[PDB]
Amino acid sequence: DYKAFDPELWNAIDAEAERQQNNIELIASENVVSKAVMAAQGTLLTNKYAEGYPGKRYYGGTAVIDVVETLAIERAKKLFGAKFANVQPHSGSQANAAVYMSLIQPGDTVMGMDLPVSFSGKTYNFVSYNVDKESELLDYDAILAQAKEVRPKLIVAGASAYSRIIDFAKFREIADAVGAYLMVDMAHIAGLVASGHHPSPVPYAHVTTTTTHKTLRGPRGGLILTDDEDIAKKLNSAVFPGLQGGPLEHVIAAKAVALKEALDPAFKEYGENVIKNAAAMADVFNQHPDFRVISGGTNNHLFLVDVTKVVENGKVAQNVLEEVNITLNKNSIPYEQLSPFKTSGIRVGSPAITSRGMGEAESRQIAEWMVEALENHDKPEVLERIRGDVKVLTDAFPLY
Amino acid sequence: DYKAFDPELWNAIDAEAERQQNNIELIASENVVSKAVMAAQGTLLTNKYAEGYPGKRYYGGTAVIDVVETLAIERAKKLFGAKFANVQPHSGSQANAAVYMSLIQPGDTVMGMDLSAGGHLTHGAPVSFSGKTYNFVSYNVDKESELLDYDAILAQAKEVRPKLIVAGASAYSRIIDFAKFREIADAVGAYLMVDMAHIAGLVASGHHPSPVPYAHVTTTTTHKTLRGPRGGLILTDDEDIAKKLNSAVFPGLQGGPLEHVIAAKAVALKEALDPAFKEYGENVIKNAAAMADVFNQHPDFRVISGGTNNHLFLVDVTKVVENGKVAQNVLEEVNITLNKNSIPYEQLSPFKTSGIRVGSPAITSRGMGEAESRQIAEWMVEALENHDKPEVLERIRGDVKVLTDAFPLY
Ligand SMILES: C[As](C)(=O)[O-]
Ligand SMILES: C[As](C)(=O)[O-]
Ligand code: NA
Repeated sequence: DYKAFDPELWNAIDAEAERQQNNIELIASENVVSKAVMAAQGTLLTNKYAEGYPGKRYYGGTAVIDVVETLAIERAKKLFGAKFANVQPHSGSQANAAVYMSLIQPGDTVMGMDLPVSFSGKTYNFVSYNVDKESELLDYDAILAQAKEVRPKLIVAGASAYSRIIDFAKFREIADAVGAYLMVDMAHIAGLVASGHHPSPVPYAHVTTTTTHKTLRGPRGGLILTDDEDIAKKLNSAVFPGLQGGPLEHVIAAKAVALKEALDPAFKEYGENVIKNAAAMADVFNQHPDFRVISGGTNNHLFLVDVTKVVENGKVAQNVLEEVNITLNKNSIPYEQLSPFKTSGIRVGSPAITSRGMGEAESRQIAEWMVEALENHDKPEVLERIRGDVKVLTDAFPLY
Repeated sequence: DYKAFDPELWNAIDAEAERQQNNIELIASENVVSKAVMAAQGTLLTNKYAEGYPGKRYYGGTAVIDVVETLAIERAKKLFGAKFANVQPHSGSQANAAVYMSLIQPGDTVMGMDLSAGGHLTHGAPVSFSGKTYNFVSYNVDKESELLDYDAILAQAKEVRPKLIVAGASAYSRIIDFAKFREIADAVGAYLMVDMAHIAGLVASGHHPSPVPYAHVTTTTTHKTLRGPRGGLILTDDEDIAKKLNSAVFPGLQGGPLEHVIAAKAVALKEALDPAFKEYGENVIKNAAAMADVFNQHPDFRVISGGTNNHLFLVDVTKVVENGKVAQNVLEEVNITLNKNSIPYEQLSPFKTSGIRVGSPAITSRGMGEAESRQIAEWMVEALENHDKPEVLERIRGDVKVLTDAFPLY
């Protein structure tokens, strides 16, 4: 009965389990992990610190830990079709940083989308590309022309708010045309890569990185993939001892569990439902005349909506929707005119509601509420009614 | 019944539980966390991503997370007597990075306790646009006493002119005088940082003088002697420094924090505020000193500095086996894990070393007392004396099993 020793803490945990149950989570980077992933991170593997890699540990006592890590490695390789995997990065940003350390020098130019900078932002010269102004799509010819001016040593593809399929073969063609490495950060789409709904970057990127959380639905953490053995060896040294000490083996256990879950046929259905639910919500905004969806829609788990014909800015929209138990985030839109603190947009995502079992009917309802709530932002008695309706829905879809 | 879905992973967890049961853990940085700490880490807090600090988050949905994180902050402040605490650093190396970014500039000179007197091993040093990190200049212990000589450290600091002096060690066995370190830093115009990661649990238990009133910034891991989850913590009494630290940690180094791990930090911090934690710290101190005594008395082994006042010590094994690496492999044959380790003025190559490092926290957390600790060190002596005799190693291994069986891990 450990909970009796510390009630303030353990009651706050029940309060969060309750809050999550009454919230509609549309933050596009969020998800809902399995009990098995949680339990894996809650094991006594946290007691064992195991510097180095399997079969090449500094300290002894690591034969079992080597089995666990090898499982995560093999499942990652299998799931994403790569020859080399490193499951030790503590986060997606550590994973990226290792790639920078292994391929380019301090001071080199890196081009990336809509700026994957994190703590590396002062070590390298990051230069941003985004989308064409009219189509709001990637324009590979403009990106090539930009890369010919800037001459990056490394190009990064991947973004946290682009709704459309990325053509990784074209990124690699661009990279090869100016002699740059390609890295892809698939953090946001990794689960859709794993489900088959997004084309894989693995055959085209020199190195691919990802978080294990987000669409892949695992624990917080990183992963790096490559087909090139000389690069693998640099990556492994950059992660340890370059950036990190010993790995979090209990989190690696949880990566294993999540990777197995993503190898299951059922994960393909989840990814289909993610695609469908996002599409359904985007359709509600597309139909309405006072909301515009960026690029006109989505082929992935998210979209951006320009809300400025109905409320002043994306920050206001986020606050209003919090009133009705719906969380999401404000988000700059392409060629954003407003202030980075205000923005003209919101970003809406489907993975978390999909993981609690909601389908297209529910998704469409949720977006009706959003429209309604936003249209009546100044009418607290309306907000309260939507809130009541939201509660009926959350009650019908238990979180665990 | 999730384990039925993945027996290969879940059978491996069971095997590691049993392996820990059968092992005597003497790695000085290891410990055994409570069931509550593990459970906390294994909560649904992992689903909530909350950039910013409590009451100042970017996204909504963060009211309960704020309570959890404020609990950790308040407990850390209360346990360590600090005016400001940041519990978001994902690791001890990050907490250290934040400190460097907040107080000094790339290329500045930093004096720190060398990698063998008993010093750390800097992972993730932040890198400038021109490729500079910091000019690390190390100080040592005195060659004859193997103690810190504060006059020689002052004299060095006057020649070298560091901007930052770092104190704290992964292998020094004696009490550090943090007031003197502060005095030396003030004398040459440097900041003092203390990385208390190894001794934090002893700081918390009253058994090691606190650095907190003397360091401009104190860092630690939440694991090791403090016996919590993997992660970091930064303490300061200066509000202007606190503000820089907080920005360096987020968005400078990290995104959003690991709120489930922060929950586990709150758990551990409360365990450590408990009066029983002071008994744990006493036992830690006693168990280490009992092991060191076996080595002191034996004529073919020498304890660095002649003994210990904390959780660990080093032994020169070179009269008995060729190097610390051999010693480490030999002991593994008997179900005892420790690490090789350089000793002050080490003559052997860093991959061999003259020494082993032994620690008491993990045996203490299993309930072992002085008699057990003494028995363990006699076994090590014997194992090492008979390194080339597998029948003797086998027999010691069988006696280790009787002990481990009598002191269940969980
Ligand atoms: C800034 As994010 C982790 O919500 O894409
Ligand atoms: C570098 As260590 C965590 O074994 O003292
Ligand atoms: Na529309």
